[PDB]
Amino acid sequence: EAISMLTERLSSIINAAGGDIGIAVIHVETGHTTAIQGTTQLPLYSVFKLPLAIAVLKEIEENRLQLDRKVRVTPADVAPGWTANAAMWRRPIDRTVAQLIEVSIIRSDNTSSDKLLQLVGGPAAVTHRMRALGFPNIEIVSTVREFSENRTRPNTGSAEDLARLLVQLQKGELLQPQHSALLLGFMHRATTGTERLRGSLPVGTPVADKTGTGDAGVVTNDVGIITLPKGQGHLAIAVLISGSKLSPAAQEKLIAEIARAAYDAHVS
Ligand SMILES: *C(=O)[C@@H](NC(=O)/C(=N\OC(C)(C)C(=O)O)c1csc(N)n1)[C@@H]1N=C(C(=O)O)C(=C)CS1
Repeated sequence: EAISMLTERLSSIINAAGGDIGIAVIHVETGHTTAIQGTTQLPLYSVFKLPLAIAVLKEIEENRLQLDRKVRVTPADVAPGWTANAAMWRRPIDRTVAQLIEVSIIRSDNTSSDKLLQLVGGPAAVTHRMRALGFPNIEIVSTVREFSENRTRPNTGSAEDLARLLVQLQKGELLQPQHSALLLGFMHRATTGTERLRGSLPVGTPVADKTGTGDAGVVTNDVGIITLPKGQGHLAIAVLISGSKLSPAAQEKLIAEIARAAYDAHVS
C-alpha cells in the first residue's frame, strides 16, 4: 500500500552504493516512520549546524542570550582552509546572534558556526542540550576548526534523531513560534542543496533543508522538511551518506531520488 513498501523502494535505490547510508522519513502529522540504518550514528559535517542553531535558540529561550546581541567577528576567527564564505570576514564586523544563525544555516558558514559554538559553551554543551530535548543520539565533540585539521573525531548523529528533531521543529513543539518561523525561514532560503532534497520534487514544492558535504565525496548529507501539497502534511527527512563509492553527483542524485520516493508514497 503506498507507504508500506517505501522501505523496499528505498533499499533498492541505495543498493550497491557502498559506504554507510542512514535514512529516516517521518510524516510529521501522523508520525509514520520509514528508516534504513536509522539508529546508526554517522558523520554530520555541516548538518550539525542545525542542532547548533537549536541550542543557540534554546539559550535565548532559557534567558541566557538575546537574538540582537552584537558579536564581533574578526579575521582571526576564520580558519586557514575556509575558502567558501571568507569574503564577509576580512575586516572586523559586528553581527547579531540572529545574523550569525542566518549565514551559518543559509551559506553553511564555518566561521559564524564556530562563533555560535563558543556562545553556547562548546561541543559538550550542544550535546547536553540535545539529550535534554530528547535526542541522545547526536554527539557533538569537535569545533569546525578542530575537525578541519584532522578528520578523526567527527560530530555524529543518527538519521532518526535528526528527523525527529525536524518533526518537533515543524510541529511547533521545539522552539517558540517566532524562533521556529525564523529558523525555518533560514532553512527555506538555504542555497547549498539545490541538487539534493529539492532535486527531483514536483515544481512548486516547499522545502526547508540543511546540507552536509565533505571534500571528494567522502560525505554527502541532507536533512529537511518537505511541504506536501493539498492538506497532506509535511515530511521530515534525513539522508546521511558516508564513504560512498559513487561520484559526488550520483550521491546527490541518491538524496534527490530518496526524497521523491518518500514524497510519492505519502501523497495521494
Ligand atoms: C559542511 O559540511 C561544510 N563543509 C566543509 O567545511 C568541508 N568541505 O567543504 C567543501 C566546500 C565541500 C570543500 O570542498 O572544501 C569539509 C570539512 S571537513 C571535510 N573533510 N570537508 C560546508 N559545506 C559547504 C557545502 O557546499 O555543503 C559550504 C558551502 C561551505 S563549508
